[PDB]
This record gives sequence, C-alpha cells and structure tokens, in this order.
Amino acid sequence: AESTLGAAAAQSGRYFGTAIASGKLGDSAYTTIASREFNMVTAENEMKIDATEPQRGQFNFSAGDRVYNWAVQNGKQVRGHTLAWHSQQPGWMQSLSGSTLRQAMIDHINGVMGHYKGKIAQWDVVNEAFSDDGSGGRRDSNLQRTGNDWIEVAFRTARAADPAAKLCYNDYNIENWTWAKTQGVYNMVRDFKQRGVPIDCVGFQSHFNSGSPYNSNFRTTLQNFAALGVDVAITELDIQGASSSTYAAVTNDCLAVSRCLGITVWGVRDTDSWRSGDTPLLFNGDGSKKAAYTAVLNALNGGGQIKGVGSGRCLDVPNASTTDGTQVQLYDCHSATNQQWTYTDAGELRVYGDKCLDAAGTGNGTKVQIYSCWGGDNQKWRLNSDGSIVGVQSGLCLDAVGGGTANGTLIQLYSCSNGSNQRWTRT
Amino acid sequence: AESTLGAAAAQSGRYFGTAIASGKLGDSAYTTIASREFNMVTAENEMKIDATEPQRGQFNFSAGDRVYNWAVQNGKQVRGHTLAWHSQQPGWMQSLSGSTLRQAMIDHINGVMGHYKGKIAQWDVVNEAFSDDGSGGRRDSNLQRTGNDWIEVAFRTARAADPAAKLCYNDYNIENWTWAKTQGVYNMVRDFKQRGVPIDCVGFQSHFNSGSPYNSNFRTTLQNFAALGVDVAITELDIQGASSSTYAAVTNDCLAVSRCLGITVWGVRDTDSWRSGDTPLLFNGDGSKKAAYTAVLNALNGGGQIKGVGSGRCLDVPNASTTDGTQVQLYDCHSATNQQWTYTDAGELRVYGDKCLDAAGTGNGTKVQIYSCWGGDNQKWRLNSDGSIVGVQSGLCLDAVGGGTANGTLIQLYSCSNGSNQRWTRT
Repeated sequence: AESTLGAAAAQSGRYFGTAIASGKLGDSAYTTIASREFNMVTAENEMKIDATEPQRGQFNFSAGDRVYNWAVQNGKQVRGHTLAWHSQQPGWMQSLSGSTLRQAMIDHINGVMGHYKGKIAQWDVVNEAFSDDGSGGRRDSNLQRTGNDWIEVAFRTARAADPAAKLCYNDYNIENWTWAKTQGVYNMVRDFKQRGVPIDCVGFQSHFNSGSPYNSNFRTTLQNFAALGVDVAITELDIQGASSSTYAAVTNDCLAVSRCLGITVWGVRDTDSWRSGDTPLLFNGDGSKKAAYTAVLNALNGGGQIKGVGSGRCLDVPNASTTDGTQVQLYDCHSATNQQWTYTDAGELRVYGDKCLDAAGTGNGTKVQIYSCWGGDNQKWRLNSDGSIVGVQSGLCLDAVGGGTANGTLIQLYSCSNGSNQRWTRT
Repeated sequence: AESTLGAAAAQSGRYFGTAIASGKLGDSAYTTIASREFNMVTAENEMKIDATEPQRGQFNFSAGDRVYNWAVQNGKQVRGHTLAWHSQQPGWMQSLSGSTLRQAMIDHINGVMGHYKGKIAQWDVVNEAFSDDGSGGRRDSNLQRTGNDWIEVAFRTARAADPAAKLCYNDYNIENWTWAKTQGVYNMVRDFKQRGVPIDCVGFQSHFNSGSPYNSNFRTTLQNFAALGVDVAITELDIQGASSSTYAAVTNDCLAVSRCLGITVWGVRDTDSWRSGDTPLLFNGDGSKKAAYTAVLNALNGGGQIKGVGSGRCLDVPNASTTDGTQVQLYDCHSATNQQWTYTDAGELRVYGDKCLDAAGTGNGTKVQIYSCWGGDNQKWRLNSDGSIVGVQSGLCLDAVGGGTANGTLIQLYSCSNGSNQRWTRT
C-alpha cells in the first residue's frame, strides 16, 4: 500500500515505526493513529533497566509486556530498548561497581532477553556509551569504569541469550560524519567487526535541532557504516520544527542505503514528544497529519503558480490586494506576484513573502483568504500527490466554489471529493 | 518615559492598559510586567454582574477591590467592566424578565457605582447590545425584552450614580465601518447625543482574527464616532497571530484621532489570554516582549541588508550556503541573496525565503546561524529603535564577536551593552 507510512515503507522492504508509551494505550486518538501508521514499535520507557529490574534479581515485565502484546496484536515488530546504559539505572545498580557491576549488567541482559527470547527484532544492547566532549572517547560511567571491554562483553552476552535478535549499538550525535563522536563509534564497530564481536546494527537516534542539525553527509555516515557489514537504523527521529524538507531528506537517505532497515520517529503526536515544545513529529496534538507527514509519505512512495485542473486558471489574490481577509479566487494565469505562491517547510502557502493562504474556520464553505503569516494550523496545508490541497487544521480540501471555472470564481474549504475543482497543479 | 508602553502613550496624552485577573496577582512574573508596562487597568472578571451581586441586593466587592487596590497602589487608573450585559448574569437575574428585570438592572448599577463612586475613570455601562446577525439591530436578550429604552435608561442611571465617570457603550465587531453592526451602533449614539442621553464614549473591543480582520477603514470609524462628540477607546485589543504591522496600525489609528483616549490590550501574556491558542498579546508565556511589543512601542514614540555600525559590514551567510547550522558573519556589503534579510510580522529575519536567523541557545556566546524557519522564539527578533536586535527567547543582543570589524567575524548572542558591535542599521 501507499496510504500509510508503514505500508509505504514496506514496499521497499523497510519499516516505519514509533515509540509507544503504555500510559497512552488507553487514549483512543493515540492508538488509532499508532495502530494505522506504524509497523515497528519501541517501548518508550518500559524496557529500560529501572523498569524491568526494579530490585536486583527481581524482574518486572508488566509494562514491557503490555507494550509488546499491543505491538504484536496490531501487526508490528518490536525493538528492545535498552539493555546497558549509564542512564536511568535503578538505585540498587548505582550502588555497584567493578566485578559486581559487570556481573549485574550480565544478569540483567540474560534476564530481559530470556523473557523476550525469539520475539524482539532488534535490541539496543548498549546505549549512549560515547562522550559529547568532542574527544570521540567513551563517557565516564560506572559501566565504563568496570572495564573498557564492557561493551564487547554486553554484545557477546546478548548474542548468547538470544541469537535470533539483531544486536545494535544506539547513540545520538553520531549522524554528522565529521563529528569526533561519529568517528569514535565508527572506529569501535570497525574494530568489533575485525575481531568478530557480535554486532548486527548501529542505531542512529537522529534527534535533530538547531544545536545538532541534519547535514546531508548523514547519507555518507550511513553508507560508511553499512560498508562495514552492519545494518543501520534511524531509531529515535524527531526534527525541531518538523521541516518537510528535512523529514523527506532523512527518509531518502535511508532509502538510498540498502542496509537501512527503517525509520522510527520518537513518538506519535507532538504532545507525546519528550520535546513537544519543538513540535518535532508528524502529527499535531489534534492528531492531524502535518505537512511533514505528506513529505515523508511521498518520499516513501517513490523517490510558482497553482493551477486548477478543472478550470485551467490560477490561484489569484484579487487585484494584487495585500489586505488581510481578501478571499482568493481563480483567474487567467499570468506572471504576476499575486499568483506566485511558495510552499514553505512549515507547510504554508505564502504570497508577497509574508501573507499566508488562510482558512477562516473549519467547516465546509469556509472562506479561503490571505492573512498575515503567524504559524496557525489554519495556515498550514498538505499538498497531496493526487493534486488535492488539504488544510491541516480542518482536513478539508481547497475547492473552487460550485465547480466554477471562470475568473472570479472563489475558493473555499470543502469535503474532499477527488473532483476537478479540488485538483491543482503546481507550475 | 519612552521605554514602557504606558509612559510612551502618556507622551501623547493617552494611556496603555491591560486586563488584570485577581487570581494572578500572587504571580510576580505576571505583576512585574503589569505594574511596569501599563497605566490603566480593567478587571477581567471581577466587576461583572455575577461577581458583584451574587444574590439579589447582596453586593460583593471583595474581588473587584483586590484588582482596584493593586491598580492604585501601582499608579494606574481603572476602567469598570461592566454594568449591564446579557452574558454572565448571576442565576437570580437570569430568572428575571419584564419590569422586575428592569428594576434589578437599575439597582445593580446604583449598587456598583455607589461603591466605586469617584474612583473609576470610565465605565462600560452597557456591553454588547447589538446583534451579529447582519441586521445591524439589537441582540435579543432578557434585557432588550424589557423594552428598547433599557440602554438609555442604564446610561441615565449611571450618570446620576457617579457623574465623575466617563460612560461608555462597549462592543465588538464594530471596528470595520462597512459592517451593519458598526452603523447600527453609530445611529444609536447619534440618536442619544441629539436627545441628550448621557454617553461619553464608545469602546471598540477590537478582537481581530482572520474571521474578523482589522481593516484600515477603522480609522474612519473612529473619526465618525468622535465627530458625534464622544471620546473613543480601544478596550480589549488582541490580534490573532500578533502581527507587528497590524498592532502598529491599530496603534497609529488611535494616535491619529485626538479623541482616542488610549488602548487596552486584553491580557498580559499570551498564556493569560482567553484565546491563548492565538498568541494574540504582546508578551509570550515566558514574559518576554514579542516583536509586536516593539512595533507598538515604536509607534507610540512617534514612528534588505543589515549593516553593523561598528564594522560598516553586512550580516552575511557564508558562501551563500543554505545548510542548517551555518553560522552567520560580517562581510563586505554587496547585493547577494545571502545578504538580503526580510523582517517578518512574526519577527523573523528570513534569508533565501525560508531560512531564518536562528539562535542555537539562550546564553552568552550562543551561536547565531540559519535554520529552516519554524516559528520558535529562538528565531524571533526585536529590532529596537536604538539599533540593537534582541532575541525574543534569550533577551540577548546580536553581537559581532570580540568587536571584530573584519570580514569573517562571527555573530553571537551576548548581553546587551549598546556597543558599536551591537548596533545595526537596515538598508
């Protein structure tokens, strides 16, 4: 299929997943989207060390199993997250070191993987072991202090516990090839593969924002790692601002690499995000598809003026008016500024640089006009591959009033119908 | 003093006020902004009918007085809101009709005004009496059903209760001259003035959004009413999206009409707004001045490339790259898209049409770069009259590193100090 992210990824043998919080499994708006769009699930916190072994030797899999069962029952594979980590260790584990800690780490791995043996597709065996200090060296943690070979030991232990699972090393800020951290990790995987240490994949968290932005050399990093013989996976993707171009770029980078298994966005709706303030996901709080959703789906499915298919006329701001509240119309196409629209990464259709195509409401018959740009959802649009233009807030289509084709025919929001007065062609 | 909204408005004999909610007076973030910027206060809910006369004949002024006391302790005047209205009537009053309702209306006016006799600058005597149906006629309410003269009676009653107060009729959607509602109200005021009914002002709520956008003909509406011999006031100003241009325009309309007493914005911070989702105010949830704050301030005080005054060099995007994360620098001025910056209504500095000047942080030394435009506060800037450019989120100034005047000097955020390397001029 090609209507949902998971189905469209499946076409090239990949998956499109999300992080699931068991706390939201009761929320129907949440499960409706999650069940429909994704085919891979990562438990947000449920499979962490603190959650699965609250007390030494005493394993708890209630929350983890809840997420796991939901996933399998809804046709999704699962990524285990995570076995050894310097962060979120239960207090009992923080009170350990040396041989005792090393042993605890091993017991925890066997305990968790044993419970889930044969039913987890990929495991993030070791998470965030490298430093951010620009050294490209490991981070000083109680685990690292037990011995530099702990990472190798963890992977060897993991392989033994469940040989059916793909074992990955997971980390953030290893996306830009030029970074000292990316090099540090690369060198470790290189070494591991040379010495036969069991590592099947490298997960790239992909938490992009203005502090650590996406760079096109990400495709290069993915290709260099894949050239070592490991699979690569985009594991916790979210982009500050949810730029349509950046989401499409990351998606195409995965598609360009045969060893890229798939992509997992870190959450369902912006409000579910650990960084909701950055509106970094594909669905907004209302559960509606953002402009980025369409950019991602179109990328997975394969690879100026706005002219009405039914009329052969262009979207025009009457007499080149700049006043807010001016309703747009159809008019003979001509090379004028009032007929030139720019679709931004935020999902706006700008004219005159700072005026936005705006919906004055959410119902059928709603007037489509220009108004100062401010980032409201009523000024965000989705340009579908079928030629329809859907408002993000309303979910309705741009519609030439009454099917009119003459100059002066007005534009409104209306139930999408695949009609020609709802079909547009960017030129 | 031209540094605060109130003091700046006072330079033209006007005031700049806000709506104060008593429940927020214990929040110093809230009161710090409120006591500093405004010189006129309207109680948001505390002087309403239900709040002041909970039971028939039993007046309660505890809440209203908390708003009043604060206002006078902090040197502000007060607008009373509101004495007669079809909305938010206490239960006992909603049950009344005919002459019984009519007398209760009179009793309420005498009761509230008597308590605040001589302490209130203006009173919104009757509020929202006109219909939105397009007839330009009266709204059907229990009050209007007591007889058409109820408005006249409310004014005659109020004048006798406190002859020291300016008595206003207050309504919304009466800003655009062309609307039936506006002209319906104009005719009522004209009738009153010619029959000697005591009315001193008309309050235009001015709640502007895309369904009811600001229109430049607002200035003729204001002039039309002032010509009737009544003072005019903008009473509950808020603009969906808080466009700098629209906010400056409304401000200039009041400044152009000598009988325009002042402007009251409906709330302090965006999160204090009854329409917070529209981010319609002058301070964001953090208590930071938005781009619109600057536009209003500049308008009250009398009111391409970006050259650093200290270097005589332009803000430049290295090699004309469009990669997120590219830090900006100073460079010999010249016509190049990578030197052309567009300041938008939202407060962004766009380059290449969809890249925005971006602060990757809030502290001193923070790097200033370009990043896909998305609307974050770290991409919002205030262009002050003194030549500085302040980041909305950080409160820091664009600072040419080390005072560097040479090509290649990097731009960073740093504490404002009005040095030459922090003053910029546009072209």
